Amino acid sequence: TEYKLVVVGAGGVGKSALTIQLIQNHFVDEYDPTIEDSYRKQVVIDGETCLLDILDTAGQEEYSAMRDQYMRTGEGFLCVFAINNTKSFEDIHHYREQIKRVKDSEDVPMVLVGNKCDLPSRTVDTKQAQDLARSYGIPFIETSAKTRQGVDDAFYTLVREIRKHKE
Ligand SMILES: Nc1nc2c(ncn2[C@@H]2O[C@H](COP(=O)(O)OP(=O)(O)O)[C@@H](O)[C@H]2O)c(=O)[nH]1
Ligand SMILES: [Mg+2]
Repeated sequence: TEYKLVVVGAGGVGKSALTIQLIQNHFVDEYDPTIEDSYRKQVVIDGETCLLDILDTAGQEEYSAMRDQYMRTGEGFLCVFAINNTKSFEDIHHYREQIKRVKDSEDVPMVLVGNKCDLPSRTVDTKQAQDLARSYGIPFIETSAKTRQGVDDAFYTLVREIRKHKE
């Protein structure tokens, strides 16, 4: 089965770098922040094959209805912030609200991702992010697209969350 995964978060948090590690096994140092693209990858998770369709978002669309549409078709959401950027963490509150609002749903599969854990000047404590995820009933995973810490776990965990919702 094909699953639609959507990677959301503020500009610069590492959405593209996380996605390209999973898809292409390398860490990109410069990927235009304004490009939005999708990637397909066949995988096996918990013994069951599936086709991932991963949308690496980049923010505003020509029409806001198009952003609403990809949230409606999206089955699970990787909500990414950067651990050195408090505003990107605060934005998670808005992503949670907006995705639920567009889907008109109280139960939306999501994983909270705190990326850039290899960088200095952390401003978001592990506990603060874990507590937020727990308040939503979703997993929290610390990642680094540079070292590949957590990357594969984040995406595979999101598929598990999608299946738990559908099952
Ligand atoms: N050190 C480090 N750099 C990262 C990490 N993730 C992304 N970057 C870099 O941070 C910048 C923004 O990443 P990008 O994936 O383009 O962010 P996006 O705007 O969310 O798609 C780029 O220079 C990436 O190489 C990370 O986990 N660690
Ligand atoms: Mg990007």
